Amino acid sequence: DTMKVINDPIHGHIELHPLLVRIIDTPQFQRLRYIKQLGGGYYVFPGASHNRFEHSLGVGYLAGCLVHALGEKQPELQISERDVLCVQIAGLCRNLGHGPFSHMFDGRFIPLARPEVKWTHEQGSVMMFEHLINSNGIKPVMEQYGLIPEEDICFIKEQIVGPLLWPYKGRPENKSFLYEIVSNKRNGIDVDKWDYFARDCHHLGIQNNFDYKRFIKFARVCEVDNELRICARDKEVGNLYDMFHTRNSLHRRAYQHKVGNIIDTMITDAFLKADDYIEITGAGGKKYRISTAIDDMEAYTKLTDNIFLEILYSTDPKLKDAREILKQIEYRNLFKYVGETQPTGQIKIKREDYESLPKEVASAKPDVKLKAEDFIVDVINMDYGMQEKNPIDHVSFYCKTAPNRAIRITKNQVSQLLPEKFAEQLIRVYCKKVDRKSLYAARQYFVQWCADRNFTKPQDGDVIAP
Amino acid sequence: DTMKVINDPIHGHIELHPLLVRIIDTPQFQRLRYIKQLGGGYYVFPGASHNRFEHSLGVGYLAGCLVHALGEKQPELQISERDVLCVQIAGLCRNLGHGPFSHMFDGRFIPLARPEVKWTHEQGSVMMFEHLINSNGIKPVMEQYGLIPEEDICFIKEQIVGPLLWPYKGRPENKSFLYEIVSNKRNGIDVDKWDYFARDCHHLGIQNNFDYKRFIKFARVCEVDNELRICARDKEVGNLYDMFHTRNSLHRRAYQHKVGNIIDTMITDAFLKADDYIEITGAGGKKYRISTAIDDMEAYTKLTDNIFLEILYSTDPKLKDAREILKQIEYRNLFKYVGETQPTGQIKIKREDYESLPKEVASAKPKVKLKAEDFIVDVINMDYGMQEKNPIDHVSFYCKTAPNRAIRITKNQVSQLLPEKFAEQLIRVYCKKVDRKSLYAARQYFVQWCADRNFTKP
Amino acid sequence: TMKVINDPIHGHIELHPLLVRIIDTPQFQRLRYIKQLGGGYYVFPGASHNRFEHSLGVGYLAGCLVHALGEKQPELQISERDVLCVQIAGLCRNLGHGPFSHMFDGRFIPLARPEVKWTHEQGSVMMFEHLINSNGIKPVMEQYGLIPEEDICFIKEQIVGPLEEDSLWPYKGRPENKSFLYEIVSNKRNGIDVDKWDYFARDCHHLGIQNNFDYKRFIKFARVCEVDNELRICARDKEVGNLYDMFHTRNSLHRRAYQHKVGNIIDTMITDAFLKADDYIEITGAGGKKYRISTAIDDMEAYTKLTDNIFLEILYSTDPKLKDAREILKQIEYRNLFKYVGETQPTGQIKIKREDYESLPKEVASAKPKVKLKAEDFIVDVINMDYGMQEKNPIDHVSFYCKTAPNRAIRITKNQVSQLLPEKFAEQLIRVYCKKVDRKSLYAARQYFVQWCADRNFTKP
Amino acid sequence: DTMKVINDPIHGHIELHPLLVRIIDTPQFQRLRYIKQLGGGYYVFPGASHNRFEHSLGVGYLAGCLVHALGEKQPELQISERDVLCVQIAGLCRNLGHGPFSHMFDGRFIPLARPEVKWTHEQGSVMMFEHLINSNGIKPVMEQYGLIPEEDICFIKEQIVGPLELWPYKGRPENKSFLYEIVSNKRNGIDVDKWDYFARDCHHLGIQNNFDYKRFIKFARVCEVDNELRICARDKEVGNLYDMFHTRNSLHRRAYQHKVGNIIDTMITDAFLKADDYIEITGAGGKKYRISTAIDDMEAYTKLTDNIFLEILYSTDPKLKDAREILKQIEYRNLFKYVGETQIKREDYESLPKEVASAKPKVLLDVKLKAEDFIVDVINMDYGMQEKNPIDHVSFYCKTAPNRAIRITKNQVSQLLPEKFAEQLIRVYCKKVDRKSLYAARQYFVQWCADRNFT
Ligand SMILES: Nc1nc2c(ncn2[C@@H]2O[C@H](COP(=O)(O)OP(=O)(O)OP(=O)(O)O)[C@@H](O)[C@H]2O)c(=O)[nH]1
Ligand SMILES: Nc1nc2c(ncn2[C@@H]2O[C@H](COP(=O)(O)OP(=O)(O)OP(=O)(O)O)[C@@H](O)[C@H]2O)c(=O)[nH]1
Ligand SMILES: Nc1ncnc2c1ncn2[C@H]1C[C@H](O)[C@@H](COP(=O)(O)OP(=O)(O)OP(=O)(O)O)O1
Ligand SMILES: Nc1ncnc2c1ncn2[C@H]1C[C@H](O)[C@@H](COP(=O)(O)OP(=O)(O)OP(=O)(O)O)O1
Ligand SMILES: Nc1ncnc2c1ncn2[C@H]1C[C@H](O)[C@@H](COP(=O)(O)OP(=O)(O)OP(=O)(O)O)O1
Ligand SMILES: Nc1ncnc2c1ncn2[C@H]1C[C@H](O)[C@@H](COP(=O)(O)OP(=O)(O)OP(=O)(O)O)O1
Ligand SMILES: [Mg+2]
Ligand SMILES: [Mg+2]
Ligand SMILES: [Mg+2]
Ligand SMILES: [Mg+2]
Repeated sequence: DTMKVINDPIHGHIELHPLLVRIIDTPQFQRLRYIKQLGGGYYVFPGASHNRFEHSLGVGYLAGCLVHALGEKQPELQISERDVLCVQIAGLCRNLGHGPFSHMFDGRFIPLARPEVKWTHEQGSVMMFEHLINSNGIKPVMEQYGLIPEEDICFIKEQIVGPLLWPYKGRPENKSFLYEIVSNKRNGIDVDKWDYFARDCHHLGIQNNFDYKRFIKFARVCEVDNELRICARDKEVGNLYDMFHTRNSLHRRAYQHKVGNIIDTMITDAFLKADDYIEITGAGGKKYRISTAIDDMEAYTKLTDNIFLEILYSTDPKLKDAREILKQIEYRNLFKYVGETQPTGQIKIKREDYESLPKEVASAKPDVKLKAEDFIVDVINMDYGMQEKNPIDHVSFYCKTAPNRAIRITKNQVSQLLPEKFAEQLIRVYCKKVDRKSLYAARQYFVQWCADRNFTKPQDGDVIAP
Repeated sequence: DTMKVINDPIHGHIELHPLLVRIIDTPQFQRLRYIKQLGGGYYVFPGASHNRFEHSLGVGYLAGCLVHALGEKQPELQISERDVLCVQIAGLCRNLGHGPFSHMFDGRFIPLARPEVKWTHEQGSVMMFEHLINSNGIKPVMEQYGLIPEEDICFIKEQIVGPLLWPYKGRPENKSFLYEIVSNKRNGIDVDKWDYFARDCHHLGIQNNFDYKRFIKFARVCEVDNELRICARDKEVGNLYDMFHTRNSLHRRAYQHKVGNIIDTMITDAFLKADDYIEITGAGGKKYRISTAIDDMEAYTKLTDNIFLEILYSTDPKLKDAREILKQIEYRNLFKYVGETQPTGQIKIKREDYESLPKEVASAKPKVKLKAEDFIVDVINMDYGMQEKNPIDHVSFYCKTAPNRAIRITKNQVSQLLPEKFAEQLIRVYCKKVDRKSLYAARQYFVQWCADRNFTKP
Repeated sequence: TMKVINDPIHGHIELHPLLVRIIDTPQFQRLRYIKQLGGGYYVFPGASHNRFEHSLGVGYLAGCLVHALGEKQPELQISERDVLCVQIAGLCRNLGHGPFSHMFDGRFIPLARPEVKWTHEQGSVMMFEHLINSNGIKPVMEQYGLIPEEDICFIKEQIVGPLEEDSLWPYKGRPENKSFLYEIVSNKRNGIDVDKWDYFARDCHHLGIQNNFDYKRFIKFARVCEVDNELRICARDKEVGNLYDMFHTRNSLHRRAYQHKVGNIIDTMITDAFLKADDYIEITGAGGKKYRISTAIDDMEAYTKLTDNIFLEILYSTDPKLKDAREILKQIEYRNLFKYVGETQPTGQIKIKREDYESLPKEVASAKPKVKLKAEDFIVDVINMDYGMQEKNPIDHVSFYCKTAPNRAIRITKNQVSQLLPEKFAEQLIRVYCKKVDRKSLYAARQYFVQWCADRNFTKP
Repeated sequence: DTMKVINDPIHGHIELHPLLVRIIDTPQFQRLRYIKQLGGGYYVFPGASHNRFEHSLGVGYLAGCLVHALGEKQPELQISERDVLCVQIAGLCRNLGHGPFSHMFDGRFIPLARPEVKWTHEQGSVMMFEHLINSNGIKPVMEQYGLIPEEDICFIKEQIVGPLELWPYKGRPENKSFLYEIVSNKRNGIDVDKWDYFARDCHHLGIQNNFDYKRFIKFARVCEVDNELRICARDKEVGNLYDMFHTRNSLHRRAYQHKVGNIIDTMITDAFLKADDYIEITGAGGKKYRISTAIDDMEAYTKLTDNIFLEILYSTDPKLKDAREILKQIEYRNLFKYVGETQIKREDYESLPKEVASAKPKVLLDVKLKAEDFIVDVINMDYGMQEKNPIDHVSFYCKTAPNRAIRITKNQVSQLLPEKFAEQLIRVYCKKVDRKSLYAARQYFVQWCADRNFT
């Protein structure tokens, strides 16, 4: 067997090695056809119909482009076809762990439904990957193409989730750079972002300001602190700052859209009210809940955006409350956006504090009185992907005149117009009562609360609260 | 009220009148979010994740663009906002009737599951539309914006499905041109095509060779045989031929892709095996089947691509056979392509004949025995949307020097490189049994059947 | 009625016959022979676009915005007269550009006529006047209901700002209740105007770079409201993040393309060649009077003939007088370019002023390194990065409205939007190049540069 | 030496080998920056500002993509880096011979100004290429990267123009025959030049874009065909190849043969004719040439670009007044006037205006017209091989037998394809623009159509 070719609108005609095809053609992978990339975003941006599946193809492709580019430019690195395939597999599979409506699931639902657990989609991707390989007889196929499953499966997992002194077992320090491609734990510059920037922009109605292809052409491996790392050409540092600007633009405009988020929130609410009643059969016929399906991959395999429609179309009276919420989404009786503010302090509102926030807004004393249950307060952390840190400080560069010498480039060396801060918090407030009287009041509470807390004046404060 | 603005990747920022928004924000319309434009095409073209919903928005928008362009250019036509809204509503709603996996449903499943009925998605769109309006109190909202429901609802239905002498009740002969926008029964040149060309191309990675915005700018209404018709500028005729060429390119490459079609076929097969066991709740809690959900719009409202997953994820042993078929799709163990005939010019084989064809192939005795149930026979039409007729012969044009005089332009006036024929047919045959022995036999039956019928080719 | 033109950025554009009449003149068609990005084309092969097509785009977008406002707000009393005047101003604001666009007013004129104060905007106004007067356009304007005296003043004002002192309303062409009309083509209050929108889209299309700001969205959300007794265009409050993105895009385009090191050195070499050819090239102006490249700006009939063509005239000449200028252009073709020596790190604000630029090569040559080159051997390029208003934040000069009170204008400060935004809105850096390309000359130039950086207390290699 | 990277809007970031850069950075190549791809088309489609230069980069790039794809897929073909570079050079350089306003120059101006000569831009590309190599010391550079100049220069020329004087090629043997199919495919016209211009012209014109061209590369394979190794396409792809020529024809109808774009090319031609004697272009040894004779000396030709247009427009010399007036009429949009169209051989074209003037119409006329007053434009629409179907000259392979080449006939593909692959229209224009002259021109035209038949 040789290559399948797939026409992707973002990347064009992509060639896939038969081993990759084998992996793709499984229930575990094809599942991703039923999970929207942007979850509730589709309910705001009608072009955002794309699912995780096509995004995963893009990531595997780009991973392969980068590893190949490096091997061609730098034969001395001894990159093998085995390495290439392992990297591509990791790129293809890093999204395997996503649940219904993507980041809604691990960002909102699981934290509320299982506050005791620490779960991320990455962990899910690793478990789902195991289940995919084991269930479908992929290990012998891997061997048939020269992979060594013990080492390589560990390598692939490590590329997705990080380690399970050099903390990695799958490859040695002299292949360290291979771990920088798919999910770059040092600085977040990886092929996953490059695909989603291009793909989301295409579907969204926007065009990305950073070119992934250019970055691949200027990438080189250099020694950095006794590690072989991928470095970028010095010239490119402005582009990297642009990259994270784009990322942040995309968060502002789409991923954290005020209405997209409230729809994600309403879905989450509905999943919570349904969690006790929906049964998902896992291994050996054992029954799981939406919140526990993450403990068994056979059950998880069946957990997709379909759960939304299962609730919407149900007749069971136990689900009436969950069903009503989803019905309100369809009529567009959503909760109403009241305003946004930020903390002025460097200390951030912590996850445990979130719950108390509606009570606080209702407490504020500026026709109708409003209760805490009437308000929704959404805390959004916006940053450059590494909390307070500047990821560019964690990038190595090289100059044209000395390609092998890795260097750091500080923010002040690039521009004084860059951010002084790399992380912030936005508080959005919504009201569940939608009549004009309730809204006007909600506005008053909000502005008063912002003044009480010493938060930033909402942009429309003069108008909504004179 | 003021307009909602929606960012569409194909058309950019689109303004929607509140009455349209009211119609959109209903279970009946939002349903379209869960029906893929290209059905099983997504399983071949990974970018084709788009659903009927966004396409419907595009169609409504373009309908509005055209009606507005005409009203602005030609005040004498007396086009009202009422007309504009009715046209937009019809554009928004002409895809309402589509079922799971779009053309799979009315093209494959319903013909096999209810051969007695004559159902098209257009008829479904009309029934859905009625249900949408009645269920959601839209009529008073229509009146609030100056529409007259009895006439206008009839007008909207007529725009989608044709007439229910001047055969139309919704508008008189002096507004005839309004019927040419959304679903053009004279020649197929309408806004539905323009949206899907652009949108499908964007998602597929293919190119649209026809510029719809241009066509709108050069469109004019002129008197043609005592009717006021939309006419195109004379020099646009080459573009109209290109438009149908593009349509046909899109059919060859994507809509009738061999593997996209076989996946639609396998899905159909699974729906058939599940039809007796899946329940869809309709009005009053009554339970419907997949094949009968078309009789109750409350049940039809919930019939979407979701059924696929409901079968895939079931544990009921009665559904094991349907579930297995879908599982085979996931492993890529598909029904196998046996062969196709070379194209013949006739468009000989008619829709009613399709059902008998597998029996026929099985009947062939060539030089492992197979039954009719083992074969699938797919009749593929390539034409210019009006069977043997050239649709451009049914288009009126005007010249720059005499904008009010409508004229005809014949094929020979345009180019000798154009088609001599406007319709053709191919037959593809597939086998449900996938084991080498079964395949070899299927090939024999196929070749023999081709010889018996006087068709040709591998 | 209308001509239709297919533009790749905007699609099929309709033009009113008066506009067509203006376009179909030597003065306007001239713009076909002036590259948008000058020497950028020698770095970005897609950047073949000329000012002409950009101008059509600007006129179109001007018309889109004025129409959108008039449709949404009949109470503003926007007339077809106003629409046409705005479109004319949009079409014509690039008329004054010289060969290789910003090279000409940014580099060549300052070196060739240091005594003169000349900008392309001022050129646009003069060229506009010459276009109308030379081609009998005034009667055509009157035929479509324009009143030339008021409207020509209005059009000029829209391009260059007030022609006429403390102060309140400084414009004559339209009153305060039409103030918003001045915000469309060349927005002197904050730089948010249709010129940027077209060039963002067009430059990105040709460059292969990407625009992060959507102009058409901004038009749909734009509304006029009363602000300090003026009727001003206001943006929807939630669009403020997009406006910040717009200035980010602008700056991305400067960094990547408009101030590309090699694009700039190629502009410099062209400038040098024009300087060496200035005495020999003759351009016939009014009455047969002969002008030079540097004096063609004094007569619009001569200026009309001054385009990128001059480059090729010099390149393909055989006249021995032009040998020096020709050699420079030939070095461009062989890619034997003036050599990049180094640049400083950015320093906040725009400390070095335009007037100071000329002294800088003398200064670098004056530096005495511990380990010989003249001022004429060096080129020193001052590069400004800002938000288009020196040290000011342009968004502080934007009015907004909220959904719940569309008629009430408000201000939104930076800290209301994001803490990730710039603390500073302007910065500068200095690049140095050497005209002598041999290794010995280069090594020396590096020494002078490093020494000069140490002397001045600057930073970086 | 490493690669230069160039950002091209059509193809993205392109890598160029230093030898290619050395060829590009010459007066002979850079000249192409000053020649518009679509000539007078820019005066109708304002986005069509693109020049031959950027198109040439694209062609060199796509040539390299194809040759590399084949070498990677089929190691047994023994494709060397030498071959790759020679192919890329040929792709870069096949447009070198184009004159002012591209096809206007060899299609209109040279036939009218030097009817005795037989000149095409391809021949020009070969001569210019020789001049570029010899003038700039490129031969030693070629050797420095492993080329053998005598063979490889011949090979490059052959790729552009065909055989110079059984296997008729000297540059490569029969077992590398497929290499000759990449840059300028004389068998069927399917080559990288078309792929670039489709994408690029569409991007600039404002027609929409596709990637089918990269698709064709992925499915291309070399197979034995009649004892030659030829590039074959996957059977599946035959519909796409038909689409390719449909697109080509769409582009001709809409843009390349636009009625007004052509009349502008015609007016530019007319102006060049009236200026030909007065413009001097210095060639080798200081010898002076004309616009029409610059094609005899590559040093002079090097300097012949769209610039000539402006040189005429901006002149004050009274000898150039007639040429300058025509160009001025272009700017005021007072164009030669379209008289009509009617639905044969190249040699006949020049006699056609004389013939239309000879026609004696019945009608009483305000003015008599001469041959010099008429322009007659013969417009060929075809599939690039006159009457032949180029797909009949394409070899295909099937998935199950990749090494066996086969033919696929038109009737195997679709009955909706053209019955004819070539057609002609005649357009007539009048240089005199007053109403009296126009009315008369109409009469002559209609009468001429009746006289010739084909009314
Ligand atoms: N007039 C004019 N048209 C241009 C220009 N650039 C591109 N075009 C396009 O060229 C097309 C053809 O030129 P027209 O001036 O319309 O020529 P025509 O159609 O022969 O003459 P009309 O009968 O006046 O329309 C126009 O419709 C425009 O879309 C320009 O600078 N001036
Ligand atoms: N050499 C060359 N580069 C071009 C041309 N057109 C566009 N370019 C691009 O412009 C950039 C110009 O820089 P170079 O010629 O490399 O100039 P430089 O970087 O100072 O010189 P190097 O040190 O050789 O890189 C290149 O990297 C190309 O991407 C051309 O005609 N010749
Ligand atoms: N003509 C086309 N243009 C663009 N994309 C196409 C075209 N035909 C098919 N595609 C898309 C659908 C798929 O994503 C990809 C490959 O499809 P296709 O080439 O038809 O392969 P296939 O696997 O169906 O055929 P085979 O196995 O016979 O090679 O290209
Ligand atoms: N910055 C942006 N750029 C591009 N598209 C956007 C941007 N912001 C939102 N969109 C998209 C999402 C929707 O399809 C459409 C309208 O969104 P938006 O203006 O955010 O409306 P909204 O209904 O949330 O706000 P409001 O009701 O306050 O006007 O535009
Ligand atoms: N089929 C087409 N598709 C896309 N663009 C086109 C097409 N035909 C022409 N154009 C472009 C070129 C111009 O910029 C614009 C208008 O051209 P076009 O309509 O052909 O000529 P014209 O408008 O001068 O004819 P007329 O004056 O007779 O109306 O559209
Ligand atoms: N940030 C960018 N984004 C997109 N294109 C760019 C960018 N910077 C430059 N380009 C374009 C212009 C050129 O066509 C091509 C290469 O330019 P660039 O990388 O700046 O090389 P250079 O030759 O100027 O630098 P060096 O020789 O130092 O590598 O890419
Ligand atoms: Mg296949
Ligand atoms: Mg809203
Ligand atoms: Mg015209
Ligand atoms: Mg360089």
